[PDB]
Amino acid sequence: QGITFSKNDVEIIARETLYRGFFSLDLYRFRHRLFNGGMSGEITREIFERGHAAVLLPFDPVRDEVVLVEQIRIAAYDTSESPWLLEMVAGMIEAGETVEDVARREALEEAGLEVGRTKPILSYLASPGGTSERLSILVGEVDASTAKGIHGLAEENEDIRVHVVSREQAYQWVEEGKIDNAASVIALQWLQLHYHNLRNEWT
Amino acid sequence: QGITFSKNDVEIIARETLYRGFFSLDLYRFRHRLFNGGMSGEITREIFERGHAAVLLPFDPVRDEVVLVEQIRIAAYDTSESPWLLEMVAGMIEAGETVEDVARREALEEAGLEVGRTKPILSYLASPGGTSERLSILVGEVDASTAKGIHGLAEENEDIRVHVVSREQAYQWVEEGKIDNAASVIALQWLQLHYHNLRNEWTK
Ligand SMILES: Nc1ncnc2c1ncn2[C@@H]1O[C@H](COP(=O)(O)OP(=O)(O)OC[C@H]2O[C@H](O)[C@H](O)[C@@H]2O)[C@@H](O)[C@H]1O
Ligand SMILES: Nc1ncnc2c1ncn2[C@@H]1O[C@H](COP(=O)(O)OP(=O)(O)OC[C@H]2O[C@H](O)[C@H](O)[C@@H]2O)[C@@H](O)[C@H]1O
Ligand SMILES: [Mg+2]
Ligand SMILES: [Mg+2]
Ligand SMILES: [Mg+2]
Ligand SMILES: [Mg+2]
Repeated sequence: QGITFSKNDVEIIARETLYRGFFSLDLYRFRHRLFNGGMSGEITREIFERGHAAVLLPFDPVRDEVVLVEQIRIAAYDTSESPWLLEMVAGMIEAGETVEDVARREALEEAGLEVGRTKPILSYLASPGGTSERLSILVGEVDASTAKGIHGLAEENEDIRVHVVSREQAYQWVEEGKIDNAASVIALQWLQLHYHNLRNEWT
Repeated sequence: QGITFSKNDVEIIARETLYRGFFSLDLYRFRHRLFNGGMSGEITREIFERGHAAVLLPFDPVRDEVVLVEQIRIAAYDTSESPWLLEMVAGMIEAGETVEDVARREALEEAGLEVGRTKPILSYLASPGGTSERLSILVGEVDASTAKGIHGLAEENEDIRVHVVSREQAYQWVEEGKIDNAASVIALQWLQLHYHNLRNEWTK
């Protein structure tokens, strides 16, 4: 039957900026209905506010190939063998921009790729106990033979290497833990569940 | 093939805690190798530090059912129709605890569930451009006929309702966007790809 309560059932009293820099950390102060029939007291939660993202799975349906991008993610350092990760094309959505416009711009800047047809995959909350970030994933039709080399915007300290693999190879890398960031895991699991119909639609 | 550079190829010059409360915001300052050769200059990144988590997908292989937990996640408010989400059992890992230890404890606290066997699913970085958080997912064998009621630790303002649905319904809710938090999407997509073998393994 689904969830129990709606926005009618919670009041955000205030939000307090705990840190303001490139990103923000806010204290949300709120009350909400309880499953037992009552109202909570005032609850506070620290929430990391960093905007929202567009993610592109670049899929070549003729060749059954996936384009990955490699770059350092320093936050991965403490729990990973290397901070260089294999990821999906992705970037932050600015005010007034569409998910698909960001995906196309990032595909060109990060992988030198033009994108043909697109379809939505899924839009997800990265970690909603502590961050508001939502990421909207699209699959985009590409010619993987045009995906190669070193990209990224140097002026933003963005250094990116393109890798092309077969779809099955990419999914094996997920199973083995060689690809282990949420956006790429979600996109490539979706692709494993939908590739037959998608290849038929696009060929 | 695979990735190009290792930990030897980056120098973390310093870290600085910019805010500390329940969680922390750290500034990492570092230099790293470039693909075309040479080292970068000094780069700084703001990183949300909140520790790491264990996640449990409660699956009943006899009934082909999943147990979901519902609770408010106020951070979902601004981009969702409701901040109450349908999710996996999950909790933070404290020092010296294993993923499995935490998953089993949270299954009891959050859903009243005893867990039989467990198997690893995947361990993932939630959003590694801006947070260090890693979540390690297990699938856990449960009797979904025992899953009911309101749970959570009230001392922590944790109010949780249990829901039981078919695997197929849970997956359709992923496809429809009714379940849209990363841990649940990853776990339920994994289940959709592996359930036939898993049910055979656990009903022998
Ligand atoms: N943002 C916060 N600010 C302050 N206190 C908090 C916060 N989050 C939790 N607490 C306190 O800590 C207690 C337990 O936190 P719980 O509410 O069970 O969140 P989890 O443990 O399932 O989060 C685990 C994962 O799933 C989620 O998606 C997260 O994003 C993680 O990825 C609460 O009772 C609070 O008092
Ligand atoms: N933590 C940071 N601190 C400071 N500056 C930053 C930080 N992160 C990025 N910049 C600056 O912002 C610029 C690019 O940041 P964006 O638009 O987010 O690119 P992306 O791919 O990183 O984020 C998209 C998500 O896609 C994937 O799914 C991951 O989850 C990613 O987070 C860089 O020039 C940096 O200088
Ligand atoms: Mg990017
Ligand atoms: Mg970019
Ligand atoms: Mg929890
Ligand atoms: Mg808990």
